[PDB]
Amino acid sequence: AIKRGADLIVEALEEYGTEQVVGFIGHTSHFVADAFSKSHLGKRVINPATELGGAWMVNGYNYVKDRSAAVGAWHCVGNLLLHAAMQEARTGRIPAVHIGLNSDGRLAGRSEAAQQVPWQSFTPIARSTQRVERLDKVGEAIHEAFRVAEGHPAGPAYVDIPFDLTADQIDDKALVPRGATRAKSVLHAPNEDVREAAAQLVAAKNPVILAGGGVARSGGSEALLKLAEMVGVPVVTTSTGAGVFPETHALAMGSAGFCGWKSANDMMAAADFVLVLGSRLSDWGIAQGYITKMPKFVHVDTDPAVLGTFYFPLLSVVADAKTFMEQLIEVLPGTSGFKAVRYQERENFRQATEFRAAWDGWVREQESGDGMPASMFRAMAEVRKVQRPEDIIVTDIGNHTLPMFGGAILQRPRRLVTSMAEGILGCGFPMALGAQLAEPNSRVFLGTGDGALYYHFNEFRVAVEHKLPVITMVFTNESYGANWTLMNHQFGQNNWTEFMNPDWVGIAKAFGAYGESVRETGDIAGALQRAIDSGKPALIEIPVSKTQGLASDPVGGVGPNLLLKGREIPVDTGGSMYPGENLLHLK
Amino acid sequence: AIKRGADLIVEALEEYGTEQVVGFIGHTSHFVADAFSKSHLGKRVINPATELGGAWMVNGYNYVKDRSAAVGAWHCVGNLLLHAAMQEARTGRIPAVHIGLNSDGRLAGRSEAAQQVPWQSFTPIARSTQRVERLDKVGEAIHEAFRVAEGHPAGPAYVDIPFDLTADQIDDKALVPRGATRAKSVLHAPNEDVREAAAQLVAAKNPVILAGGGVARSGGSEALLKLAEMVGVPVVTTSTGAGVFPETHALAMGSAGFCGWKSANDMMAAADFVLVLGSRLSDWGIAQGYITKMPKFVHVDTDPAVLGTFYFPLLSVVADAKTFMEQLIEVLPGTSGFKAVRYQERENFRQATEFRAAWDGWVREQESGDGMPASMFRAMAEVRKVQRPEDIIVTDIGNHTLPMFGGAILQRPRRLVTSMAEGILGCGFPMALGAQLAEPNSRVFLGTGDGALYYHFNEFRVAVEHKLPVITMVFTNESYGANWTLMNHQFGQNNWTEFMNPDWVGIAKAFGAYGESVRETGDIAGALQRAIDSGKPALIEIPVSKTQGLASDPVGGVGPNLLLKGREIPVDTGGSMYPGENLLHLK
Amino acid sequence: AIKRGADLIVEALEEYGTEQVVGFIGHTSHFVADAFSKSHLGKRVINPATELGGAWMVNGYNYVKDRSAAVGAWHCVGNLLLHAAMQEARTGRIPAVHIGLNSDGRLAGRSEAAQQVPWQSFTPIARSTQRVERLDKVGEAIHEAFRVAEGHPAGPAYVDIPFDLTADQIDDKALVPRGATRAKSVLHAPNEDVREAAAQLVAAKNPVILAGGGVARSGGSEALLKLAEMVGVPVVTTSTGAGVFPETHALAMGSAGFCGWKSANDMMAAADFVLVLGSRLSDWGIAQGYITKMPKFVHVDTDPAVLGTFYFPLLSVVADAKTFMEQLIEVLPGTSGFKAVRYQERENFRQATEFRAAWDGWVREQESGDGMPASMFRAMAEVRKVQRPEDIIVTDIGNHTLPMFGGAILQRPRRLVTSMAEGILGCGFPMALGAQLAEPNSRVFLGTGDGALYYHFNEFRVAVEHKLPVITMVFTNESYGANWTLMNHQFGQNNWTEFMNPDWVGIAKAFGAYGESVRETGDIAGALQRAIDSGKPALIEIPVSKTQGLASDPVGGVGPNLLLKGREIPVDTGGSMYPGENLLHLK
Ligand SMILES: Cc1cc2nc3c(=O)[nH]c(=O)nc-3n(C[C@H](O)[C@H](O)[C@H](O)COP(=O)(O)OP(=O)(O)OC[C@H]3O[C@@H](n4cnc5c(N)ncnc54)[C@H](O)[C@@H]3O)c2cc1C
Ligand SMILES: Cc1cc2nc3c(=O)[nH]c(=O)nc-3n(C[C@H](O)[C@H](O)[C@H](O)COP(=O)(O)OP(=O)(O)OC[C@H]3O[C@@H](n4cnc5c(N)ncnc54)[C@H](O)[C@@H]3O)c2cc1C
Ligand SMILES: Cc1cc2nc3c(=O)[nH]c(=O)nc-3n(C[C@H](O)[C@H](O)[C@H](O)COP(=O)(O)OP(=O)(O)OC[C@H]3O[C@@H](n4cnc5c(N)ncnc54)[C@H](O)[C@@H]3O)c2cc1C
Ligand SMILES: Cc1ncc(C[n+]2csc(CCOP(=O)(O)OP(=O)(O)O)c2C)c(N)n1
Ligand SMILES: Cc1ncc(C[n+]2csc(CCOP(=O)(O)OP(=O)(O)O)c2C)c(N)n1
Ligand SMILES: Cc1ncc(C[n+]2csc(CCOP(=O)(O)OP(=O)(O)O)c2C)c(N)n1
Ligand SMILES: O=C1CCCCC1=O
Ligand SMILES: O=C1CCCCC1=O
Ligand SMILES: O=C1CCCCC1=O
Ligand SMILES: [Mg+2]
Ligand SMILES: [Mg+2]
Ligand SMILES: [Mg+2]
Repeated sequence: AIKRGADLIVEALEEYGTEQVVGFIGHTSHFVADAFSKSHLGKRVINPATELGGAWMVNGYNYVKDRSAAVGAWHCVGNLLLHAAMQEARTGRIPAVHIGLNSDGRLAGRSEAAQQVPWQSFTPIARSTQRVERLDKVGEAIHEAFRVAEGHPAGPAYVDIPFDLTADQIDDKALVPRGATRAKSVLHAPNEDVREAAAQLVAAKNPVILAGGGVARSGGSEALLKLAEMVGVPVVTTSTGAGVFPETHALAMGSAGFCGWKSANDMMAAADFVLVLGSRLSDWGIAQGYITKMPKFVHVDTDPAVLGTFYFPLLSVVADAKTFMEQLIEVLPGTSGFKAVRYQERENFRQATEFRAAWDGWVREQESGDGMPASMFRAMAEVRKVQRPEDIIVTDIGNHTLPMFGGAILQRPRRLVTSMAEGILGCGFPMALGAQLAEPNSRVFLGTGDGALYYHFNEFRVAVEHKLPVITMVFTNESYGANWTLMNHQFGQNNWTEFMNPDWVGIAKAFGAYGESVRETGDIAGALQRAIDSGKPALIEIPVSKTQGLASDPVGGVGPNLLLKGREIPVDTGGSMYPGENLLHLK
Repeated sequence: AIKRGADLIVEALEEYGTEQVVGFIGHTSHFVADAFSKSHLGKRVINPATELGGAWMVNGYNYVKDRSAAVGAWHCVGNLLLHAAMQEARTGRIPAVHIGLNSDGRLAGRSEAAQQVPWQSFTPIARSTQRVERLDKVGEAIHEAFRVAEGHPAGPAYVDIPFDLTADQIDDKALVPRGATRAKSVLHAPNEDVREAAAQLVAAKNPVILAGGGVARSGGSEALLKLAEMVGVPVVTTSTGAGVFPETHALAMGSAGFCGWKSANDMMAAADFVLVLGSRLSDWGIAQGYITKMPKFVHVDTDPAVLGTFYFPLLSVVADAKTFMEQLIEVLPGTSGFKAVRYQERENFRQATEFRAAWDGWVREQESGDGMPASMFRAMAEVRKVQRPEDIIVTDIGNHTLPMFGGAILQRPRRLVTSMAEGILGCGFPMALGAQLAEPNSRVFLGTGDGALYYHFNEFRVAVEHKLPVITMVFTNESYGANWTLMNHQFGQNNWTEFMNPDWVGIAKAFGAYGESVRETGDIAGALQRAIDSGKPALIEIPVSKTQGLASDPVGGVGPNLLLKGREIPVDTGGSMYPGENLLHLK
Repeated sequence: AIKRGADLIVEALEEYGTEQVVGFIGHTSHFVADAFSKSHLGKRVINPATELGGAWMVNGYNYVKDRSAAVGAWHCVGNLLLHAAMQEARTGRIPAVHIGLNSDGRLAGRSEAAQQVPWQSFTPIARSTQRVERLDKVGEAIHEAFRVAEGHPAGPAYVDIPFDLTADQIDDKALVPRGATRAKSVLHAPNEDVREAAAQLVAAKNPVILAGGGVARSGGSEALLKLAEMVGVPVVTTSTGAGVFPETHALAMGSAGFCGWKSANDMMAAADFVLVLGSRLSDWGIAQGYITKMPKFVHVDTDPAVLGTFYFPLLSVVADAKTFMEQLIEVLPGTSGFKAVRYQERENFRQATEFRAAWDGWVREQESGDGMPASMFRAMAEVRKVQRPEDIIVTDIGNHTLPMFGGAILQRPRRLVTSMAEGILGCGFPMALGAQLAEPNSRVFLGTGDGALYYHFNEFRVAVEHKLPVITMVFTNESYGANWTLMNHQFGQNNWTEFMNPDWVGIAKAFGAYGESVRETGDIAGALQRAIDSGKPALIEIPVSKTQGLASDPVGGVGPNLLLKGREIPVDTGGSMYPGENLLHLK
């Protein structure tokens, strides 16, 4: 049957499981928009204020879904705004398919052409970059994009299609690949490796299980709870893993790292052995700038590239995290040295509970006071009083990241959202809107700095039109507070850190969102109640200090090395000159 | 003297004539910001709301200056936002040096590293992309960047410097190249070429001189006025050339092209010969999607790559525009057939004045009218009543582009600003702020769509803090009106075009800008005067139609081919299968 | 008319002035080879032993022609051999169009595909890299390739065409661009610049004119002779400029640089002013590893990118070399201080003739001597006894390069050929075959090392079949003699330098070439005469020392810095670890 390339694009997207389209209009996307209007995808298309805001929504949506359920579809030069969000998806393991409609292929390669997008700029970023030359390759290329995006490692795939192909027509027989079943990802470990890991766990004086975001992707929460209680071993997470183990449990230390919980950092410093499940041991994660000293450890991942790249394990194992834990549960009764007793009765339990109690005491101290400015730990204590197990916490990047991570106490996977891998400022608001689109009946709370909110608050258009009831706290300090604080330490003076805020309540009201400031009241509790009652996107202005959080608060970190010390470098005396030095030799 | 890398960067920027920095803080830019605070250039730093907004400011500043007088300096991941603005600077011939401070060079190449920016993503976009490996190359790299950016063709240069080199120190002897060197750009043509062009001009029955942006870069206004009057020849411009010839002159036909003046398109259709000076005959300029039929023509440019790429001239000449005109003026008295006659008495004068009169009458009709929705030609007529010769007109991309081009009547060069080469939505507001920074004796009037203003209105923080009294007219239609209109022509139905606006007056007020709506009053003249009187950046909300301008108004255009018709494409019958087709051959 | 893509390719190559094809068969080049067999150009096809050998032939042919008169046409995977020759054409300013026929476009992008050539591997090398997507772009792409290749700077252009488009057919109306267009390259300087250069030249006590390869491209020999005699100024060349000034003239100092004439290096050290015409002042040319100290200088080039990149001139001028000289000759009589005097009576004449005499005496000593091992200066003295003014001297890269440059005494341009820009071993033999194809009225003498001849002596198949009577002297030392010598200077010990030779006379005989060894006879003069008399390609085996030439002979050089001295580098003490260091902190 004769079909337009635009219709075939829509058909392929539907075949591979697309639920949500984020699209931007222009003459190159006209046929695609027309085709979507005839599909069940048409109704709920999001047309964002900008393409980078929309690309952040795709990342929030897909981070919580663990598949490319949201897709981008972009008119030519709007694809030039994608790179920042695309880079986060790469290193942050977010599946995400982007379809770029380029200008007419007849005009490609002409030196004075307009809007001929340099798709080769994505080659260093996307996990897959494809330029489609021929109409009969459109289905094929979209099939490949999903294959790469939803693999191990997950990441972004970009497909560039000159838009004349979207207008052209062809017979459709077999053109969209249909009917594939993917390989299972329940990879089992060798029995000997399971037994060696069991033997280490039972021999250790102060063991730890370290669960990263792979445990969430694997669906391993039930197995982790059973394992940790059976061996009686404290659980530490990464920031992407937080919530895979209930953080109200006596064994829960929280997340290790420089914006994490001191209980977790104390536990990692005390440990003699670690079982690492589904973590890449990253720079701004466990490695803390490659300064952290790992105890002896077993490392279990589905991606061999992460195993042994920097930290050399005692044993590296290619396996699924859930599956590995189930294998371990089966072998432990027959492991020499294993004793089946309640976790509360183990010798290692007191030290772990002490670390947690000391952390919890510090956090309670940070929640105290009723000043202006307010404490961001106090703001999070108020969120917790109105927070359900399914609800999602979002943050942006800055001093505020630390109190958001420290005040988040989670019970389910994928409830903590940000630009985890890259720390790209401005992510938080649009990622929160994407997460809300993915889970319409979950409540989404965002804690954002003022410098951060400046980026994409234009997306209040989408929030108000689509009635996305995200509750946003904007922490105001008239500064890039992390940099204010760090530069004062480093040089004795800050520069480039200060700015004027708008009347944020006035901004919210100008869009038709709920707005309220607690500057004169301190009534964070009441503001959250009123925001929730509104049924609208909401903005609550909360004044904070320039110093609280990332750049100041003692959580047991060792890195990263942000305030590096320069070295004196020798000149080159081999005889070659600098450019222009010729003039200095003239007599 | 022992100096930090950061200090050497600042010294190099000052040496090569930097006047204005647009810079964004983060730990990788800390040493550079500290260095700037100790220097003359430190007094002129804009900290923008976002890096893309700031990169658009660099483009507006440098478009009007024709050199890289503004420079960008960005913390690592913020560089990921630059690509859209950088692509405009490339094809639009805007000099622009961007300094990206990457993360620690020690951490480069590690797969789980944070904030290691893929500088190779700029290779297909910048005219020069350099990754600096060594401290003793920092001055050399910056020198090279300016040389490439300020060449023929002009464009963007990106320099990636790992930030450890900014903290490191070295003896500075000869390290920053001083005393640089620059050839004149007054390239002279051979006498043969001059004589042939003069003979063609004199022999023509209906000649035209076509003046592009190269006449502006050349400084050729005085020579062009003398040559046009001496031979008695109508003048047509490109959109970047508008204003090099006084647009109130009897011989001024205005700009050719699809958003241009119908007098210019009429004259181009009537002409038997064209002398083209400083134009690249581009897709969305004179070529109109490569549909325009050029008369026999002589083509004169400083860049040989533009000569003969698509339109084959009678004669191609490598020469400076001002210089070539001066050579022609000297040769005309001894050219066969030449006689000195007043231009008003030449046989071709009446035809040209008739074309201009017809256009002027149509413009008067488009201004004719009071009430709401307002005509954008009426808005421009009101601007002209309060416009000085050095004032600058800025537009964004959309239906509104055509009335902004058509209602701009200019008397000096470089007074008309937009994303001319690439048509990138949202350029207008930040390019206007950049232009105002560069040209503090110019009043800057921006006519922007609502869909466009949505992108970078966050930059009202810069406009208010730096007291930049740009007068912005936001034309409201609650639509991407160009696409509503094109899609209605193409399909009889629009999709992805409609959206809500905030209360734009409320937005302005929340930033401390002047705000006023004429929705109820129709009082455009009063709103302009009150906006001028305030001394502040101003936002005037003006309701308009969905359809007026680019996608509807007949100005004599022939292209581009935005609404292309699909072709039926044969399948491949070679024998090879589609992916997944194997399952269809099982029985 | 309906035409195959293959036919349209041939038509385009003929239109843009192709004279010679170097082509390699495979199924992807079948249609193109069939098309060539039906065309005028089909009569001039070389099928080389390998694609790299053939690409070197294209370089030799086009170096001497200064246009892309030879073109490559290659079956898919054979394109993978081009990169070395392509890189020489880029930095050495050799025009060269290469047409790669890729595998079926239907199969592109499949991960398990065969012979899908990564054309993106050429992007960092060619001046233009184009992948053609559509049959109706084949003529356009070829047109663009010639425009880039034959520009300023000249260089290589690569066009990748999937071979299905060569079999496909289309109506040909307007598809191959005809009537192309080309601006003159006689760029004139402004009068100010001409007058200043003349005043500097006249005021100097010890001037020099430095003439590079741009004087050859310009055709400026006649003007240079007149200018040098009129002002009475010694002439120095680059290695690509040698022969633009008659090297038997009293004012001829020869070529400066590390493999040049000591008379030229002496004169450059004595000079108070230099006028540089058509030179890029390159690393292994005049810069000598960026160590050379230039006197105050005026720098004149057609390519602004060479002016002021490293050596900062007193004055930079964009102009054609021949033209600028002609302008100078016209201005000199009215320049203050100028007087017409015979050059032999100027006060600077004696110094220059003394330099040349000292060099000539040293060369005579180096020729002094009979017996074995032979002096390579003696071999060149024997060539000169049988050398015509249009004959061509070719060399490879090694110790032997210096005596080939030093014993070549030339009277016309473009008579000295090698991999000048990149020093790529094995260039000599195939570049000599290319040069012979281009210049059938030239006798071509190649002086090659043994290590070099090893690369492409397989091309004796081409030399014999096409009756190309190149006279090759193979200098035998059973070593990479430059590296034996440099390593002995550097370490007191060589490594990886020594090897066996075949019986080279036997090799020649096995191909049907003339072969003779002088190992027993010393009879170089007789061997040259017998080789000429045969009418065949010839190989003369001449034993030589391991050490004579580049790495040993004192010619007044100061660089480059090939034998650099290491520096002690501080470690990083920031706190971060090496990969695997974790295991060292466990106790
Ligand atoms: C300002 C700032 C502060 C931060 N502070 C911290 C902090 O204090 N602590 C912290 O942890 N992070 C912090 N981060 C986040 C950090 O940068 C990383 O994003 C994070 O630590 C990576 O988590 P992960 O190692 O679990 O790997 P992820 O990035 O979540 O990747 C998942 C891993 O699991 C594997 N995997 C996937 N599926 C499976 C499966 N089925 N079975 C087995 N393996 C699987 C993958 O191959 C990969 O190795 C911070 C970031 C910012 C911007
Ligand atoms: C929505 C939209 C609508 C548009 N409508 C129109 C329209 O109607 N008409 C129109 O013209 N454009 C229009 N444009 C702009 C268009 O896309 C191009 O940006 C513009 O036409 C290019 O102008 P130009 O040819 O003068 O070259 P520029 O881009 O200005 O480049 C300068 C040229 O002059 C040469 N040059 C520089 N210095 C010298 C010198 N000293 N001497 C000689 N030569 C020199 C350069 O090498 C180059 O060729 C539109 C753009 C958009 C986005
Ligand atoms: C082992 C080895 C040893 C070598 N030894 C030496 C040595 O001793 N001395 C030496 O000189 N080189 C030597 N070379 C060669 C050297 O590396 C360079 O290839 C050479 O010096 C470059 O010559 P050039 O500066 O004349 O520029 P070219 O590479 O010849 O480039 C031509 C220049 O002229 C300009 N030009 C072109 N047309 C015109 C025109 N119409 N008008 C004006 N300008 C024009 C171009 O833009 C360019 O700047 C050696 C190479 C090797 C491999
Ligand atoms: C795109 C981008 N620009 C800049 C930065 C550097 N950066 C990281 S956190 C931060 C401060 C953010 O300020 P704000 O949102 O107000 O939070 P606070 O530090 O005040 O809590 C900055 C400037 C970045 N990571 N990404
Ligand atoms: C980044 C980007 N996204 C999208 C577009 C496509 N586009 C061009 S003009 C236009 C309409 C803009 O709407 P508005 O600013 O309201 O102007 P109007 O057409 O209503 O005058 C759009 C969507 C583009 N060129 N660049
Ligand atoms: C492809 C390549 N490989 C290696 C070299 C390094 N190289 C340059 S000169 C030289 C010696 C060549 O030996 P030969 O041809 O025998 O000349 P000789 O030095 O003995 O005169 C070598 C190995 C190079 N420049 N290019
Ligand atoms: O989508 C469009 C419509 C025409 C002008 C520009 C553009 O991007
Ligand atoms: O980009 C960042 C992130 C957190 C530390 C400070 C900074 O500038
Ligand atoms: O040219 C060919 C023919 C088929 C085998 C391989 C190849 O390259
Ligand atoms: Mg803040
Ligand atoms: Mg609009
Ligand atoms: Mg040898």
